Amino acid sequence: MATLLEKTRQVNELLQKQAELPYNKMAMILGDILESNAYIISSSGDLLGYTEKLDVNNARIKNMFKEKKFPQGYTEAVDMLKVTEANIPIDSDLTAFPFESRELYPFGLTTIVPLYGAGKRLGTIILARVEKSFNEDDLVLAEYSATVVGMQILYHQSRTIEAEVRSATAVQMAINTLSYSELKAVHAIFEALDGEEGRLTASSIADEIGITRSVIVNALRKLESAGIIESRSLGMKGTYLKVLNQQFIKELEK
Amino acid sequence: GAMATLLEKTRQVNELLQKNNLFDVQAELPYNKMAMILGDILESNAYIISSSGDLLGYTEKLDVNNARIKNMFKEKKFPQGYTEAVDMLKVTEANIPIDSDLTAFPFESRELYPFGLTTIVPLYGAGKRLGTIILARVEKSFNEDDLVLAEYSATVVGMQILYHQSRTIEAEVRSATAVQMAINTLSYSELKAVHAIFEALDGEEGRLTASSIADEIGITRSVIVNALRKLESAGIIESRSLGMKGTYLKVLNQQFIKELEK
Amino acid sequence: AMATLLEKTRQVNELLQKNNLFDVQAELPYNKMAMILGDILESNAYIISSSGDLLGYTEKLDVNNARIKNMFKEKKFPQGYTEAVDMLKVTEANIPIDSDLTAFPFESRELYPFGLTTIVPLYGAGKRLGTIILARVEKSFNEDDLVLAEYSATVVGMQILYHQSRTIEAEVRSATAVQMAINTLSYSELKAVHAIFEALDGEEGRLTASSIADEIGITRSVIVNALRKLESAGIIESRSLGMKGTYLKVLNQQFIKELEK
Amino acid sequence: AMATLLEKTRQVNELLQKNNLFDVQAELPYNKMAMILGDILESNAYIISSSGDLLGYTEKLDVNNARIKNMFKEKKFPQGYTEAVDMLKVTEANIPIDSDLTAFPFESRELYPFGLTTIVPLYGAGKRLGTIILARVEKSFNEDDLVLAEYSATVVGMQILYHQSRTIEAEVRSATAVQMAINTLSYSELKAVHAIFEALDGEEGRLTASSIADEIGITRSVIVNALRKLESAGIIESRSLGMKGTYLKVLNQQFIKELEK
DNA sequence: TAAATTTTCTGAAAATTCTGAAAATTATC
DNA sequence: GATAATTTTCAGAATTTTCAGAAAATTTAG
Ligand SMILES: CC(C)C[C@H](N)C(=O)O
Ligand SMILES: CC(C)C[C@H](N)C(=O)O
Ligand SMILES: [Mn+2]
Repeated sequence: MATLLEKTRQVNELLQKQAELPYNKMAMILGDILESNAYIISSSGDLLGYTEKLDVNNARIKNMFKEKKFPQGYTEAVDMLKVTEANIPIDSDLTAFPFESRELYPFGLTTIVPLYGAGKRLGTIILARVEKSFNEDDLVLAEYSATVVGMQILYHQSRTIEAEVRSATAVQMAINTLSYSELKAVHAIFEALDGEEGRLTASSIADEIGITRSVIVNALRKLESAGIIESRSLGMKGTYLKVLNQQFIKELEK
Repeated sequence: GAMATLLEKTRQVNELLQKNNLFDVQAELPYNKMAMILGDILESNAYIISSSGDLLGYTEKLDVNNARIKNMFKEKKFPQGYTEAVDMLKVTEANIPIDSDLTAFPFESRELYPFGLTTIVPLYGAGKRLGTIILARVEKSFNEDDLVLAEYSATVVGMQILYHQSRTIEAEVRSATAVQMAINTLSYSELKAVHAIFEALDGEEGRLTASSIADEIGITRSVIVNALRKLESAGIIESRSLGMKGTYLKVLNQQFIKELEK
Repeated sequence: AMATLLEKTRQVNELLQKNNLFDVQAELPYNKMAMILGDILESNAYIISSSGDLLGYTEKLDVNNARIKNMFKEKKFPQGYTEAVDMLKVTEANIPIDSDLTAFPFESRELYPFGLTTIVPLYGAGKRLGTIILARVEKSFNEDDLVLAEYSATVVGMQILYHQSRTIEAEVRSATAVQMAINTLSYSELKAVHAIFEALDGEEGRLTASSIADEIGITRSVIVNALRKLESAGIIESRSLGMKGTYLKVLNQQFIKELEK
Repeated sequence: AMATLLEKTRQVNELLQKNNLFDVQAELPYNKMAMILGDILESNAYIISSSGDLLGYTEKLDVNNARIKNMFKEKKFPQGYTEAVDMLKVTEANIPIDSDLTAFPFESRELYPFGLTTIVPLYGAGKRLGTIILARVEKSFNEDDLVLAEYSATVVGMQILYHQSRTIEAEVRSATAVQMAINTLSYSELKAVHAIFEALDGEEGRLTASSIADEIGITRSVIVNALRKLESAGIIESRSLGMKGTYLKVLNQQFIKELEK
């Protein structure tokens, strides 16, 4: 019982202290207290984290790990489990152990634990071990981590959607204020500007498309105001441009 | 089994976390909803306070003093002494007796609950002390598994507090940054024109004649239009042309008039 | 047994010609198709949505529960039974009477002990559009009956998908039209439309435009120009009654929405 | 043989989901539907319209190379064969080589003496929408094969009917818009519209509206208001270029037609 | 026919988008 | 610093735009 409390404290410090799929590292944390390999999948099937703590046989695993994508079939199979399942044998297709070697670990047992945020399935955790099976304390720890990770996923996803919605509203609000010639100039300049940042000469392109140089300057200022870009004058070397809002080039090409 | 009951209790709290997040609600005692569940699952009285003492949730399921204690619940503020006493403990301290000053039971009525037991758990949402949970029970003691469950509840509540504060901080800072970024793109004459225009408007919205102000401050009429357009781009204002009646303006960003006068 | 199957599939194909011509005021569109399917299968047939809203039915056999007749009248199946059948991914046939997915009343479970039931789900794109329920006294469903059942299931599924896609696209096009209209009104014109249709307080009627214009401090001609810009986009239908005022009729239903927004 | 038939019908039902869209700007949209049908029946399959336009095909087996390839490339079957199959009215199967309705080339008839072919007509709302043609060497079509063939036939028939209904409805909406808009312009506004779009001499461009207004003795406000009435109905897209005039773009293609009328 | 409205057409003050010269800016040598 | 090549600020005008305002034109009841 004391060790259980210690493990819960270990995980509390660990997890609490764009992350580029952090959960992989987080999986290691979950493994340590349970001394087992861990896998984490989303509701769509996209792999979001894994840790091969024990002596695995690489192969498709090495790749599914490298490619950051689990086999579509197994991931779409676990999504319907609804509630927790424990001590699943090796002969079952729901096993975490690679089937390439089922004779190597017949004693292995595996577990599936679903993740739920605000009442919707956010993902699933998978654990696997040998010799002794998962008892209740291990399930307590598993669901502890499940709920914590559920809330972290919900937080990151809500923040990301809010960010993209604000950025898209900004882009639309800005483009709806540009004039005809200003919009043509924006198209021309950002078509010449290969990439999100660089340097170019605005007056030359302005002469190439038949628009007065001041109109282009004013357009770039209307964009700077709404934070879509950040312009800086290089004098005789031209103007330097950097795109801050990422939803801009898409709505422009559209 | 002790472990079986523990697992069942953790599941009972998980199911409420799923549907009762109530993330839209930011009303007085947001977590009190969270407090009720914890009081029931432990079959004990529960209180939730901030590091300063502001009450955020409570449940007097069992027999309480009420006469002198109800004043704290109604005013939603615990006594400064007890809160500053719980602030001294770094880590969890459980099965505290009544003779200790850390007791959750009333000092008015101490002989009514001679065997009463109480537990105190500090809260650290972001590795920083945000508050503390207080539990109180009669005779039945706290074993190890219940401590696991208590710290479970502490950790869950931490992130809800973290979000409640983070959203507003980011929102207000975003509002101020928008105005700063917009004003930093106007030229000297354009900025002077904005100052003149919004001092002449004297309101959150209204109507005026831009050409008149332009002639009054010695700036070309087109510069005012262009400046208001630079503001429209950033969603700071909403301008509408009324032709012979002038221009209509509406201030969307509330941090704008403030950043101008300063 | 196979020739009769082909004949029945052809008999269902033949009726699609006349059934495609539909009237929304019938309140029971697929009912015709339900009768057809009941007839070739000599069985009770029901068609429900994913939520339980009834879309078609036929009482070949006796239900002996005035409680079920009401279900037909109210055009709503019990939410519990619908939520039980909604979980079925694929077709299930020859369902006994003891099962809760049975179409028979719980009053009469021993009254029709041999009764069998079949459930066929309807799908389109990646979502469930509804469900078909078949029920029989003693006689069982064989494989050929299931072939015919799924034939009808697919036909009705795609007809439902088309009707709903048509409705959705129509209303979204109408809403884009309204937005395009308000984006051309001026400040005073937009305020004027608000005033007039708030004073109209209905879907159609008659009023005096000059009075309202004077009441809100706007020139009378501005009202005319705004309402004409609305008529141009087919959003309304205005006609001048001279000294009796103007008559207005709202054609586009998505208009009041863009105003209230 | 009934279970096997049910299995085949279930796999094709599973395939109906995949399409999951209706823009379908493809050269031979039903070609996908043809491929599936070709595989399950292990026979060559062709899908043509009532006029002969090819809509989908799969040449699994040997067919003439030179002249028959032009039918696939040009996407048009010979007028004689199409008008011969349009007369069939009902399904006919196991058609020998001596019949003119044969799917095999008449150049190479001595290569495939036993080849058989089947024709299935497509019907929407009592109208022939097209025809499916199937061809096998030696092996014949049984009753279950016809059940499956007509199963696919009805699906493709309703898909054709839906796409065609959408095309007609779109053009009718476009035609109604121009008349509904022009019926709201006044005399002077109509004169201005005529003058401006005769001056534009094209589908899009730039001009000076005030100049034209003075040139025909009409107030500039009339032109602005008329172009606003047109913008409201999405007939055009105007944008102000200030000192450079007004920019115009014609969205509705039936507009210039109704003006020249 | 006459009141009682609704449309049409004219006028004018203002707003707006664009050209183009004078002034500030950065950079190279 | 000196000079070239840009960027930016600033003044201006042709045009567009919106609204106000009096005829005309239009129904309805008479
Ligand atoms: C279709 C339903 C009315 C049947 C169900 N067994 C009931 O009696 O409620
Ligand atoms: C092309 C075939 C489908 C028709 C006909 N048998 C011919 O050879 O032209
Ligand atoms: Mn006049």
